[PDB]
Amino acid sequence: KVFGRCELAAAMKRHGLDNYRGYSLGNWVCAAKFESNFNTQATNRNTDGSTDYGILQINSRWWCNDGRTPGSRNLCNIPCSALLSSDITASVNCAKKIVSDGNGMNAWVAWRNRCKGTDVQAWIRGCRL
Repeated sequence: KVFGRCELAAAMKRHGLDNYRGYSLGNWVCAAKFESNFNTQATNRNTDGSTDYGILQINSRWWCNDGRTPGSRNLCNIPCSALLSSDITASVNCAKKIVSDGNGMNAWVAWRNRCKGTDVQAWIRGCRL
């Protein structure tokens, strides 16, 4: 599924992401825009044997198990295929774990390069919520 911006913002808000560990909702929507272009089926197969999965492009080395990646930690305790759902729950739950395991939003390269320092509120302006 390819989300709309406001539809994704509402879903993320329902799942508790606004102000999770001090990151406002627009940070999460921005990260998803630049990671996956809002596409829940996005996959990026890397040359290191890992793959980035889903709307938030969560990597298979540390976070989910795909059975093909060397050094797998599976810290979210899920198959990576759960991250390719039209429902965002598993991706949200694992993203909360990523920030709870000591990392901030810098874990997402696209957030650091394309969201940090910008008016992230623009991503939820006019919506819903």
